[PDB]
Amino acid sequence: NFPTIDRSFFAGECFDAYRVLGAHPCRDDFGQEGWRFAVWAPGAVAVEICGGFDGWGPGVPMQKADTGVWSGFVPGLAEGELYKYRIHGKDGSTVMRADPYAFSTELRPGTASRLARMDFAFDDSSWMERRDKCRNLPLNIYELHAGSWKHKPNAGSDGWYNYRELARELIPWLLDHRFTHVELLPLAEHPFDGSWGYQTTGYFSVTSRYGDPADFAAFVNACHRMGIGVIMDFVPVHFAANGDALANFDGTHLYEYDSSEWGTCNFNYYRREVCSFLNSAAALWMDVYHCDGIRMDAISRALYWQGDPNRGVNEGAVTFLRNLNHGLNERWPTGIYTAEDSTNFLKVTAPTRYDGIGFDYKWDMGWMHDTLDYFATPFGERPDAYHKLTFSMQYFYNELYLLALSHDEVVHGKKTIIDKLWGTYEEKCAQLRTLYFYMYTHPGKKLNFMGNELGHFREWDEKKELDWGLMKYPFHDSFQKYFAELGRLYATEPALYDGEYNPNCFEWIACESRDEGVYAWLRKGAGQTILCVMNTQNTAHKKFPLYFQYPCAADELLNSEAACWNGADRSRTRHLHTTDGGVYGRDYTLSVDLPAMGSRMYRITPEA
Ligand SMILES: OC[C@H]1O[C@H](O[C@H]2[C@H](O)[C@@H](O)[C@@H](O[C@H]3[C@H](O)[C@@H](O)[C@@H](O[C@H]4[C@H](O)[C@@H](O)[C@@H](O[C@H]5[C@H](O)[C@@H](O)[C@@H](O[C@H]6[C@H](O)[C@@H](O)[C@@H](O)O[C@@H]6CO)O[C@@H]5CO)O[C@@H]4CO)O[C@@H]3CO)O[C@@H]2CO)[C@H](O)[C@@H](O)[C@@H]1O
Ligand SMILES: OC[C@H]1O[C@H](O[C@H]2[C@H](O)[C@@H](O)[C@@H](O[C@H]3[C@H](O)[C@@H](O)[C@@H](O[C@H]4[C@H](O)[C@@H](O)[C@@H](O[C@H]5[C@H](O)[C@@H](O)[C@@H](O[C@H]6[C@H](O)[C@@H](O)[C@@H](O)O[C@@H]6CO)O[C@@H]5CO)O[C@@H]4CO)O[C@@H]3CO)O[C@@H]2CO)[C@H](O)[C@@H](O)[C@@H]1O
Repeated sequence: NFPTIDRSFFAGECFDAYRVLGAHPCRDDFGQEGWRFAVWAPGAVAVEICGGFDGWGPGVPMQKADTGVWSGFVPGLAEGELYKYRIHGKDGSTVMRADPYAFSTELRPGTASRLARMDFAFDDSSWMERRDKCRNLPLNIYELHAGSWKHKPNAGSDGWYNYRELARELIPWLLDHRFTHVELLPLAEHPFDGSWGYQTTGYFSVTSRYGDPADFAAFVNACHRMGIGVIMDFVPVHFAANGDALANFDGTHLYEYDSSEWGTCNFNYYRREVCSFLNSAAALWMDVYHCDGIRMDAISRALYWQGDPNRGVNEGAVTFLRNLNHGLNERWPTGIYTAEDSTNFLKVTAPTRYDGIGFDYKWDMGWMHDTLDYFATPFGERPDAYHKLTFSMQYFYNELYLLALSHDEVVHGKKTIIDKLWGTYEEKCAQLRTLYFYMYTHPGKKLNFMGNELGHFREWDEKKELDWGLMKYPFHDSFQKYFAELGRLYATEPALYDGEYNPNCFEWIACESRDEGVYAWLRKGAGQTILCVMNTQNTAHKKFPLYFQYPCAADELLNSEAACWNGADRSRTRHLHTTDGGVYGRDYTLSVDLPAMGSRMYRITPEA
């Protein structure tokens, strides 16, 4: 007696299809220990369970239910044994395939599925009870590729850390830099290291590059024990086009549309069982591996036909994503669900009830493009481009925006963040401190790809670890300490982390200083006040006036050009007070010395 798929599978409403489909340990009706197998292949005329158990011969015939789910049992197989399905397709094709619901796969280039128990010891119930979407908490995400952060000494695909070893090396770095979460590039199994995980073959198969399912579970458990969250990158728009993975699965276009980019195939959201596959693949990370959220790649290529709103909204994709976010929130309401959509056509982070797509956060792609465009601009041209930086706050409250400098910006000849900036080595270093000052003191949660905190010069290559040797240079060593201090201020100051999405918590102080290239604003989270001021010109400003409506003290919290961070400023004054007189409506002046390319943060204490 084989378990039946829940009817919700055929409704596109199943989030636990992996409890039935795939390979599972069980006893047959005669009490014999073995493994049951189930695969959805409704157009297939025959399917065999194949593996080492009969030396990769004819294998075990599966029985087809009128549901199109094939089932079979093999007695006595051990955890770790290899298997595949031989699928006799509607079109007369015969293809040996990885289990699409495999929980483990041999190391690429092998695709054989491995028998795996998915019963993991977690001791993170405390972490799970405390868990939050972080609307009014620090959310400071370290985006990481698991194969190219750090390699094992004296070895780099022989020199990969196991998930357990990676957790041991990574967690202290995250804690030291006040990162709250690691966002992993997709760990679903994939054949090509250089896809970075974005060309997926094994949606349920945590990649064997870095070890076994229990090793990844141990990674997540370790993060949770130390107060670190884990966000999984997820690829629901398209799958790798490999002929023996998901394409033409039953000898018909089953997972893909019955008729565009890369070596990938687009998922058919009008196929209910495909919606259940993707629901279940997202849920796997939350359920089996206790992940704290999902970042969904390339959502604009799902939302719009050919990724172009002018070609029309894909209403099937919109309903799929609304239903996916609904089901993830029903099961894991304190999970964090994110995407991006540079078209700004649909309301990505509005509740589905108000015709939104129901994501928690949206990457602010406009902020990233406009900010980097600005700091790439020659100093002489910045007065004309002044409002390139103020523009972000005109649309900021339209979505729940997350300020992201991701892996996509530091590859393919685009240059690393520091290498994008205009000027001399010294000017690039000074502006990099001010750029991240701006990122951490602009409202919205934060994401940074590994290497941003080192001031990396070399573009990301997944074949190489980060240039850890950069820390032998004062600039890079002091920079990663400065990055940690931004994290500490962000994590500890309610002005910065509380009420980020409340327009009453942000106020411009200097937003017309075009000639000077000076910007100043208040962050006013939780009734506390922090003044943020940055000079983006290559000349200092003496006693730059900032106009206040009330008299106040200002105590320096951060100086981006301090000796501490290899900066050029030696100023000693950290305590300022307003003078009486200013401009119409703002009768008080706080006068601040601004080093060339430098930023300062002040705690504001109003007079009573
Ligand atoms: O002060 C505390 C400090 O003490 C120690 O640092 C000392 C350090 O050990 C010692 O060597 C010296 O540092 C000197 C250095 O020796 C000089 O050569 C000079 O370095 C500058 C260099 O000449 C410039 O070319 C420039 O280097 C850039 C490159 O231009 C970039 O392309 C990039 O190259 C790296 C590349 O991206 C990577 O892929 C990889 O191939 O490695 C390349 C570099 O090896 O980055 C570098 C670095 O930004 O700028 C250099 C200045 O930063 O000047 C150095 C400083 O005087 O003296 C140090 C002070 O005593 C200790 O090791 C530190 O941890 C500690 O913080
Ligand atoms: O209380 C009621 C009151 O409210 C409003 O005014 C207030 C305003 O909302 C508030 O932001 C603040 O204003 C500050 C401002 O935020 C500061 O940044 C600062 O602005 C002065 C700036 O530092 C100076 O450089 C100077 O700006 C220059 C530019 O630097 C030049 O590039 C040039 O730009 C022109 C450009 O060349 C042209 O191509 C074209 O683009 O147009 C530009 C002209 O704007 O010239 C300008 C102007 O010389 O002067 C800036 C001030 O104008 O200081 C501000 C305070 O003075 O406080 C305001 C007062 O409460 C509302 O507008 C008022 O009517 C109302 O009374």
